[PDB]
Amino acid sequence: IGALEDIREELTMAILAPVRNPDQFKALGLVTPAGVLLAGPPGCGKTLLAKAVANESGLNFISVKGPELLNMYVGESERAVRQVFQRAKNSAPCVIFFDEVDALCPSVRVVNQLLTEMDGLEARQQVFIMAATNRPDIIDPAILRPGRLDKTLFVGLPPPADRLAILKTITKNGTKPPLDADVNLEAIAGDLRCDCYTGADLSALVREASICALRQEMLKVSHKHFEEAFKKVRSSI
Repeated sequence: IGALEDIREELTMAILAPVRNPDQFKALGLVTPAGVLLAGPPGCGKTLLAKAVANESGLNFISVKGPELLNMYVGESERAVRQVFQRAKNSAPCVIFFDEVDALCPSVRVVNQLLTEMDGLEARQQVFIMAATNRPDIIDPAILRPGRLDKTLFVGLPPPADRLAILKTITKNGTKPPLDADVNLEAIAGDLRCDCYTGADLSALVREASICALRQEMLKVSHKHFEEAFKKVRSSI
């Protein structure tokens, strides 16, 4: 275990522990932060581990792409910010992922609306931010100040436990793609060639195996597919 176990603990202490033990939580002087910052090179599985942790805890997940939110310059951007926080509150417990939070926080007012909405959040509301960047030294240190995205989590090469978690999310626990009984994800995650794997190679491993399964038909994903997929992992990471 590596980054998975860290992301797991930060969610429980902001969406499970404060609701389940309010008198104990508020007695230790604990205050839920708006979110966490995921930092590391792209393709390491920041998004997949965020979705993995939400799933296993029975939480909702709402994504936001940093460059996509520049739809209406200053305009509908702030209204979208406001809607994503609103959407998350109606579908609580929910996690609001700000993918590529950098360069969105390098408009000088959307940072204030992001800080507004983050400061506007309470533990009762059961909403947890997860932001992602490849360069934390470039983001606004305002969004990183205590109460906001105060705990930074570094995501590097996933250890064997993070790989099975990533695989249980990509395959949606062997339902999308549907896996047959001969496929043991725990054996795939612990494989020799997976020890150097990024989140992207795991993501490509499932695609390639699924592509094999769709290519043969021209439905389930077999160990044979995963075997042929390892010979085809030409992931950009």
